Amino acid sequence: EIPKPVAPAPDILRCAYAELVVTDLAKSRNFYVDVLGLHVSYEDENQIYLRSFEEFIHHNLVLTKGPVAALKAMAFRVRTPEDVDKAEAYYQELGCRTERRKDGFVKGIGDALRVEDPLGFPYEFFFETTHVERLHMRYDLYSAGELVRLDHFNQVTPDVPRGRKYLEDLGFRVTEDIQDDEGTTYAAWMHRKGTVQDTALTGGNGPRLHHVAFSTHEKHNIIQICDKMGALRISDRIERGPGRHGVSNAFYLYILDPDNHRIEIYTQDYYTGDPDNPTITWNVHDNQRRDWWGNPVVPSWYTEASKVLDLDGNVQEIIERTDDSELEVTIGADGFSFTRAGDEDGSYHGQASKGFKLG
Amino acid sequence: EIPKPVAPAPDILRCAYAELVVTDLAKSRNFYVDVLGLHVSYEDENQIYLRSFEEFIHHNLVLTKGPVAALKAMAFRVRTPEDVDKAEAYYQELGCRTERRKDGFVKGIGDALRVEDPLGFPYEFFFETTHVERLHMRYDLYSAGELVRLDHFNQVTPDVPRGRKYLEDLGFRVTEDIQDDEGTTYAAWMHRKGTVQDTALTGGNGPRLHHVAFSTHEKHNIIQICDKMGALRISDRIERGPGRHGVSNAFYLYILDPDNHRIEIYTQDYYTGDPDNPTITWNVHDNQRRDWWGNPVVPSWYTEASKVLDLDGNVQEIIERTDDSELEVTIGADGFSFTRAGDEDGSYHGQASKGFKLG
Amino acid sequence: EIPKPVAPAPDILRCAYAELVVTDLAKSRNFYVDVLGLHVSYEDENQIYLRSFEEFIHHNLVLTKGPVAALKAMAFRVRTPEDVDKAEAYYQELGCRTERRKDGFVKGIGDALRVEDPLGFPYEFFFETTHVERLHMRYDLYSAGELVRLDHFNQVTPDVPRGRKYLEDLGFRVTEDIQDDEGTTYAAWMHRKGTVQDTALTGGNGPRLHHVAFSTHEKHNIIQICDKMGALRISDRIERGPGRHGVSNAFYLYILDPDNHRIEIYTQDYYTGDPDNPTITWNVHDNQRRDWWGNPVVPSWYTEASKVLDLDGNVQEIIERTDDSELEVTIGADGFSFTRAGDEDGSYHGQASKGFKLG
Amino acid sequence: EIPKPVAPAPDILRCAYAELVVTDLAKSRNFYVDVLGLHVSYEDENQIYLRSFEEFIHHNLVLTKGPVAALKAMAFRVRTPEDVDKAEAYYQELGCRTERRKDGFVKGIGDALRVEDPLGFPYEFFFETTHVERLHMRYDLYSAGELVRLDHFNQVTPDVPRGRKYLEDLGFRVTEDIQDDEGTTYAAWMHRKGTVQDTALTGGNGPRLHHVAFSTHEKHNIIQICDKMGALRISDRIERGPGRHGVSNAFYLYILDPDNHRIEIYTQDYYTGDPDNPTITWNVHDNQRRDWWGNPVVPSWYTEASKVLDLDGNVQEIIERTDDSELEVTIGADGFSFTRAGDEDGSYHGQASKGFKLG
Ligand SMILES: [Ca+2]
Ligand SMILES: [Cl-]
Ligand SMILES: [Cl-]
Ligand SMILES: [Cl-]
Ligand SMILES: [Cl-]
Ligand SMILES: [Fe+2]
Ligand SMILES: [Fe+2]
Ligand SMILES: [Fe+2]
Ligand SMILES: [Fe+2]
Repeated sequence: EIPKPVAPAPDILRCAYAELVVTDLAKSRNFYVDVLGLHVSYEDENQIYLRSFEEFIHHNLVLTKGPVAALKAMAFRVRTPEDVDKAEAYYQELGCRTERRKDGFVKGIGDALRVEDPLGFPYEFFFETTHVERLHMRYDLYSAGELVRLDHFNQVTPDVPRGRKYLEDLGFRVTEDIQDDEGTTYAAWMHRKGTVQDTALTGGNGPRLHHVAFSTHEKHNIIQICDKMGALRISDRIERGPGRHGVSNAFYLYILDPDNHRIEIYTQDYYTGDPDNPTITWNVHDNQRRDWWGNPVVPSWYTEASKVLDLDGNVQEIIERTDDSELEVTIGADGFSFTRAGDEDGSYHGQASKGFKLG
Repeated sequence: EIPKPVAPAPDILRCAYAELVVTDLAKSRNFYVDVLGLHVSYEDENQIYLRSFEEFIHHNLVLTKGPVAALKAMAFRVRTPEDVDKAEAYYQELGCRTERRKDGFVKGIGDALRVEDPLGFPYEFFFETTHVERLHMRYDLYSAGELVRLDHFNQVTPDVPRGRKYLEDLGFRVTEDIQDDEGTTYAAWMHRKGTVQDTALTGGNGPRLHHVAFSTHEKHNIIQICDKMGALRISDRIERGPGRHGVSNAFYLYILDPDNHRIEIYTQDYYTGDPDNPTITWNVHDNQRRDWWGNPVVPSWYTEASKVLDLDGNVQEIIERTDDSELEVTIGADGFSFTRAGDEDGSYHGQASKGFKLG
Repeated sequence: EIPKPVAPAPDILRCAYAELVVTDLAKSRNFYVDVLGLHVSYEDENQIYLRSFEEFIHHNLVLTKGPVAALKAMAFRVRTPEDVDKAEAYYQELGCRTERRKDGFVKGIGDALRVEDPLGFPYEFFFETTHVERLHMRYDLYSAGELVRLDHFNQVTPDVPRGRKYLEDLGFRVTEDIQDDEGTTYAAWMHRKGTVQDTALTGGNGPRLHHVAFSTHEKHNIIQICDKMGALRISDRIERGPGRHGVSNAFYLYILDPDNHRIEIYTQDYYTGDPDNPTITWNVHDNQRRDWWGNPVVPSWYTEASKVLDLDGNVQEIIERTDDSELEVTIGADGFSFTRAGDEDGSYHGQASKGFKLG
Repeated sequence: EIPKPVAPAPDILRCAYAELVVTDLAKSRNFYVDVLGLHVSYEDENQIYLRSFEEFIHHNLVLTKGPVAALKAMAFRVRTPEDVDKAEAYYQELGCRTERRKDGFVKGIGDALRVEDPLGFPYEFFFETTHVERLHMRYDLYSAGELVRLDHFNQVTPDVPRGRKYLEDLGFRVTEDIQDDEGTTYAAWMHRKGTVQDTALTGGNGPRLHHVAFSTHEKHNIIQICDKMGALRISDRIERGPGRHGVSNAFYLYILDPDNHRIEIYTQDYYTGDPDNPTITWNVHDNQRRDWWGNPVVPSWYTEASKVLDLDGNVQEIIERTDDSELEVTIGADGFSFTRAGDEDGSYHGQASKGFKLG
């Protein structure tokens, strides 16, 4: 268990950006700029800094050339400069490795703290950032698939309750989760900014980064991303979807960048800012929990995720999940799922929905 | 080969309605009226007559109670009264059984001809029909999932080229087809009204009715049907989709009625009314041909379809397809599909796309 | 009265393209290509040939540099080469000037007939056209405002019944019209291809070209055009809309090109292809007939329209309308409109709706 | 000036509900339930309690039968029970009349404080509320025009800077405003929940309630409300729109209920939750500030608004604005607006845009 520090948690506003290590910067640029239409805040031969349509901070995504594709940092903005000091004292009390840079780790960020957190993830906390032109009314630039906000991160970790408790002490509030009747937790979603999630935990071998999620305005914008990928003959890089989520109620799509980093496109979840916001727990065997329409969850969604780096830039050792596997209990040979709880009609045993088994 | 008659083909306007035999009229009403929102033109203890939002003829769908669920008639409207006589002479020349009723077979249709066509399907030709209130601006009635038009039928038949030639002689023009490089045709689409299809042929054991398709205005209307089916906890009745088709370029969904009759929801195909409209041939191994995003085609889509009746009300005998199976050559154990022609990367050998095998 | 020829009418398929004379080819290119996203089939120093997303014929719009901005030709495609001969015989019997060129008047059109028609309009009829890449699945090119089809023309002419009879003899079928209770006709809509219109007549001084209309897939595509024009700070070139039409039921927008040629953007009218398609007549004083939401029709919509050329390239003389003016009887100082017939509440006397008078 | 209390401000979460007095409860029910599709949380012969699709608190709107149509209370939810005490001490220090009811003023609200605030408005502050079924995934109940959240209030007050400072002291942060070069403020928008606004100030005679605003998911949902009002032949109750706002960037519509209370329908503004969220100031003469497409602002929008009640149920005296009138300076006889600053082309002098003058 991870103890609650005496020191106050930093006041976290929201997820703000991710730094991803990529192996071929030009191929990654093609994906994020030419395919997905993100906006360049800065670039050179080593890095590309990208932002969404409605953003005013310097960036939502930094692509950094390196030898091994991995998550380098997932960054949260905090409310005040003093909250960076609070973050440092908090993670020091947790016994975590920290590194403080008064002029930032990446361009367009000022005083910043990076930590190897108790779950092995590289978190950054910062307040100071260079403001840029907010493009929210630049409809002369608007793409049919425009990505308008950074919405959330999702992390793979082996013990979800342990991670959940730690994030709760850090001020995140749980909105939704997936459990079974004999007390296993498979996933949890948690927020600071008044949407369903700023980060989320997926049970599995970790630390690994499951995905980074961007929003669109409308569902048709997500459809267009799929259509464009078909036209570019890269439909093999559409991993899963499009769909409606059960958990979060958002319309969604998962796609894979050139290094296999997973990107979710997302829209139209609900407001969670009231302190008594009702939590929702789904049963793991409910075949509408992940895709509301009952479409099968592609197996790579459960098995594949990105490496994460420590503060020296080396890959973090993976620790194996010992709790039950969501894949195995739902779509594996001994798994099952239901459409209506207790009804054999519309249930699936030893395979996925819609007539498929695992390949 | 089916010969071209000397007698002139009737001038067919469009698909107009289907008559489906259903086993439980109330259960069927719940699906088509309460779930899908079709508009009742007439009903009694034996039949329900339904129409789409923009229709002015009496109905697009007749549900008739009977002992064995089946297609009873797929009806095409012809341009003039005299075209019903032309239809009769044409099919008599073809050696087909015909039945003429001056006051119709169903309510709201006048003089009508039903035939057992050379592929064993029950076709109706009529001109006369009772006009009803066209609901096209009745936005006080408009559903978030509103079905606005009848679009097409799709027929399963064992020998696609044989059927195609017959339909071309009858005046349908082929818009798209699926073939391989070994001379096999797997499917064809053909039209009279200015859209991709009024009917279509899917290779398989037949005669069977694959589906009846209705249009929506927009893609979000199809999304809503999925969402509603999730809320009603009948997502098991979503067979396949939603998706973007390769062939037709339409956004689509396939759902199953209480008797397992398959309904497609469809929008935003293209204009085909010019007589030299370019005919598009897709390769059967192209994994973007059916779902442009590369999502796998559910196996029941290839195997399951509705019985059809002869003019005596008895089920037509099924003739087995001897040409290659689209399922087998694409997603079966010796199948193959590609994302990019000539690229091993993004190809699938002996399984479906997105990580699945046949259940 | 324009007499009905003995000679048969050519079988007209659809509206196909317009040739507009523009004064500054680069400024016009910026509007049609950069702002509106139409696709270039061919260009040089004198002409730009443009097509919509789903078109396979060579072009839908030819911009020709010249001294006076005007319609040079409105072109309809006919069913067969022999229909060009029929068109020549038909217009010769009407006593109209004709000009036939076996190799066309513009690039990408073959054997073509241009005529000075009985209403003074430069019509072209052609069958032969160079096929080009149909861009209907080129979602890598798809704009958030994508124009997908050419839909119709709209002509200003002083005597609507006279023009209507002539177009009916030519094979166009009236779908909707606007009249009053004193026997005046203000406008009529008429089709060949099975949508509400291929051309339309607006009562007014003429011959003048009121607009050319292009379709989008969805309503949000029309909204985007507005949004983009706001971002480009050219909202002054949004003339009227966006709205829902009463007549046609289509979602719409009117914008102005650099020479003040009016372009409509249009979507989601209804099917008219049955020969007994019900006609709809609106009263001119019904304030939902042009904008279903009751928004006022901007006065320039009634007063402004483009010059048209004769076959020698000179502007056609304008003949004044003597029938009552739709502007005057609805929104002028002695005008009237209603929301509900017979109800003083929601009616407008001597002013437009929503609190406005004419500027 | 309204001095800042030494007592701490209550921690306000968001706008939560309005209580409107209506004169004919059944007619009001028709509008809000049958036309707009709001969901009933409770009703009797005197009151109707309504909520939006995604709400979990008891209601977002209370309709109360009474003799004079008016705003009875605009309610904000506070973070904790203790914040109701804080509100009481805060307004007592300001010298305002307050009333505390430990069991609430309306059903489904617990301990609540109502105040006659320094601008004459009846504010309520509460924490405790009865949770109800959150309908966010009840797609079986979803309307084509579904209202999904309560978004904001908008208040008419004569001195915008005076009101702005008072609301800033209360914790609201300004996101956008409208000013001129002479230093007049015409309007300001301010938030607690991390959208553009929870309440807003429009310069004018007050206190009056300008509107209550509900969100939709998508722009097409707003279009449907218009279309439905057309079909119900109540387009005269569409006051203004639909449009895109400049200020807020939201897609919008204004409609009028049976007592002329104005309701805005709204979607797709941007995130404001960072503490240094950039504040946007628009010039009053910018014709894209209110409608981004330059459509004219209906004069009733500037002149008409609802009465508000004091705590005895009597109408508050209305104080006239002495600062310049936005109507007069933009669309009145001595007003002007521009499309591009400094360009006479696309400017309007002594009249509105798009060819209209004041009726
Ligand atoms: Ca082969
Ligand atoms: Cl999921
Ligand atoms: Cl398909
Ligand atoms: Cl109009
Ligand atoms: Cl506004
Ligand atoms: Fe996610
Ligand atoms: Fe189909
Ligand atoms: Fe038009
Ligand atoms: Fe507002």
